[PDB]
This record gives sequence, C-alpha cells and structure tokens, in this order.
Amino acid sequence: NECISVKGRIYSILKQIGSGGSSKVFQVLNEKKQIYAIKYVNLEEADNQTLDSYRNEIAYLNKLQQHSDKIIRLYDYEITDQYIYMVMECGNIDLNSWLKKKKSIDPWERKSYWKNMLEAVHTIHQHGIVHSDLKPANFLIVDGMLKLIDFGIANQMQPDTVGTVNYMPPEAIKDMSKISPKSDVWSLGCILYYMTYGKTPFQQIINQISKLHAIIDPNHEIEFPDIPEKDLQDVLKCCLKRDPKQRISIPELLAHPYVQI
Ligand SMILES: CN1CCC(Oc2ccc(-c3[nH]nc4cccc(OCC5CCCCC5)c34)cc2)CC1
Repeated sequence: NECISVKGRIYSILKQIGSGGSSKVFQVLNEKKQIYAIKYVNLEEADNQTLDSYRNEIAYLNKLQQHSDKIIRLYDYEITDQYIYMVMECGNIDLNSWLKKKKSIDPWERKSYWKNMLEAVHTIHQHGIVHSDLKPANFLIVDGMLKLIDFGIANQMQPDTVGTVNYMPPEAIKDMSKISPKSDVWSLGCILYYMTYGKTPFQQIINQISKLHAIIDPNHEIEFPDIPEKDLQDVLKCCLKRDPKQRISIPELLAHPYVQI
C-alpha cells in the first residue's frame, strides 16, 4: 500500500510499469478508482541540461494537447526543485510489447495504427519538433488507437513487469545538421516494416557494428517480399530511401493511396 500526492489529489500505486535513470512510471488509481499513469522524476541529482529537457518536454506536451488526440493526455503536473509528477492517461500496452507477442496482425488494424502514427508525428513536426529516436516503445495503444508518448526531448525509459539501433536513420550515422523531419519518416518506415513482415529491415544482422554499415551501404538492398497490399509495399520502399531528400515526406504519406484508399 503506497500512495502518490499530486496538486492535492491522492493516487494509489498498482504497479511500476517503467524506470529510467532518475524517472519512474507507475500505473495508479484515484479515489474514484479511475486508472492513470504517473511519471515521477527525481531532480536531486540532475544537471541543467537534464532539467531543461524535462521542462521543454512538459511544455510541449501541454501545448500539443489541443492540437491532436493521438498525443498522450497530460491532465496535471507538479514540478519543484526536488521532483516532477506527471498525471497522464494510462494505456493498455505499448506498441513494442504488443508486437513482441507476435501472433497475426490484421491489415485493417495495421493501417489504422499507421494513420495514428502519421497524425501524431505530423502534429509534432508542425510545431517544429523532430523526435529523431522513434521506436514502437514511443507509441501506446489506448481505446484501439495509437498515441505518441514522448517527443524525444527527455531521457528514454525501459519497461518493467538496452535500446535499439534498428530504427536509426542513415543521416544520423553519416553525421558525427542533417537531421530533419525526414529522419522520423525512416524510423516510422522501420516500425511499419516490423508490422508487415514481423521483423525490422536489419533484424537479420545480430551484430551491432555490421548493422550500422548496412543502413548507410547503398549496395545493401533492403528486401521487400511481395504481399497482397501493393500500396503498403510502396510506402515501405518510399520511407526506407537512404537519401533524405529522395525519401517521402509526412504530407506526401498522408495523401498516399495506402491511407486514403
Ligand atoms: C511491459 N509492459 C508495461 C506495462 C504495459 O504497457 C503499458 C501500459 C501503460 C503505459 C503508459 N500509459 N500512459 C503512459 C504515460 C507515460 C509513459 C507510459 O509508459 C512508458 C513505458 C512503459 C513500458 C514500455 C515502454 C514505455 C505510459 C505504457 C505501457 C504492458 C506491458
């Protein structure tokens, strides 16, 4: 029996669903037994740039509430010099844990999930935000629809019940600015590829250094096996174009036959 108090309201912890460096996400219940997700951030041992990323993430989450329902709802928040408490809507499961369960994915559900992802990422791009680290763990399944959890400004968190380089665009590897909204298109294309063939475009390469070479290698042809949905095979080919200027954009993806027909 452990509780959390946010802006006068008391919440009862069900379980810890996520943990990072200084952050924790809990599944909670209010006095009316309504479910919520609370993110706790310990600021006692936090630097100026780490503090600023959490401030910028809260600000953008609050602002982008009214612009799209495909962005996680932030009902309330408490921020002091010692901690951060964020009262958010609780989802059923994240897209990474849902896809790891394998099974059979319906073409109607995959198309509906892809539309939600395009809308969420489109909304953040319109307000000058480029995620740059999109992965299925950044998306949540709530009321049968996908919702974007974070905008990639603050630190990423691991589940509770090691990250990936599979969704990293070739521009980010060719660099170290070349990062633009097109970098998120590649990462979205990798998630859709995983939703279509049951694996990411470079999942066959278990080695991580040999994987990084394959993403930037033009001779390393990405396999696109034939499927009944021909419009789906085209979006995947257009999203996974190594040249960012030749790669399809979000406004072009929203007018593509795969989401319109
Ligand atoms: C492994 N397991 C976990 C619980 C459950 O799935 C989730 C339920 C709720 C949620 C969530 N709701 N609101 C949320 C608001 C912010 C963050 C959130 O999670 C972050 C982190 C949680 C673990 C996976 C990566 C993202 C949030 C998310 C996963 C079933 C599977």
